Parts: sequence; C-alpha cells; structure tokens
Amino acid sequence: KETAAAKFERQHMDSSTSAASSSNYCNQMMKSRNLTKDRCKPVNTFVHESLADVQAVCSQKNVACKNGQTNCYQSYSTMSITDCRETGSSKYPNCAYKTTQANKHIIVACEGNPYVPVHFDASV
Ligand SMILES: [Au+]
Repeated sequence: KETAAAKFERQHMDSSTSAASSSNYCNQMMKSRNLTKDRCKPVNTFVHESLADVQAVCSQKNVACKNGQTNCYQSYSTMSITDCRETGSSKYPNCAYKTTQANKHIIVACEGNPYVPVHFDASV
C-alpha cells in the first residue's frame, strides 16, 4: 500500500528548477500523478526542489496547520512551486486547471518516524 510519505511525493514533488511540460503543465501533471482519477482534485501544488530540501522543512519553522493541528512547518527560504487550480468550466472526468508559477515559502504537515512531509498546507 502507499505510505502517506510516498503519497506526498506523488501528489507534490516535481524536482526540477521549474515547471516543464509539452502542454499545459497542471492538466498534464494533475492527470499523470492520478489527481484527476476519482475526482478533479480542485487545488494542488508541486514543488521544484530536491526531496531533501523539502524534507528539511519538517525541522524548520513550526506553525499551526489550517485544520488546527500543530505539526506544520514553514520553509525558511522561498521555494520554486506551481499551483494548479481547477477552472470554472472544469468538470470531472474532464478536469481542466489554471497553472500559476511562483516562488513562495511552503507550509507542510509532517508525520511519522522518520518525521517527513505528508500534506501540503499552504504557501506564503
Ligand atoms: Au498532500
């Protein structure tokens, strides 16, 4: 079965300098990573940093998660990311997305032992 740590990687890690694709990056990625499979996942962020730099976030700035838990962590440096946000007219199984490139500080929830990222909470 898929670990929560592996799920975070499948859903969010795209180690590159920035978004590369042949066609709209979110439409392609959201699909290739299985995020359009049982529903159009409505919002999702990919991170173009090494796994190691992202994992390191778990021992950086502790912040409250959006859901009230306290195991969220904010990166000290900005990271290169891409937000995928589903369009108005997008409708499962015909998922379509707006692609927005950014450099922001990322916030993840970390869990387990090893204590690694498992959810993407926000960017700031
Ligand atoms: Au996630």
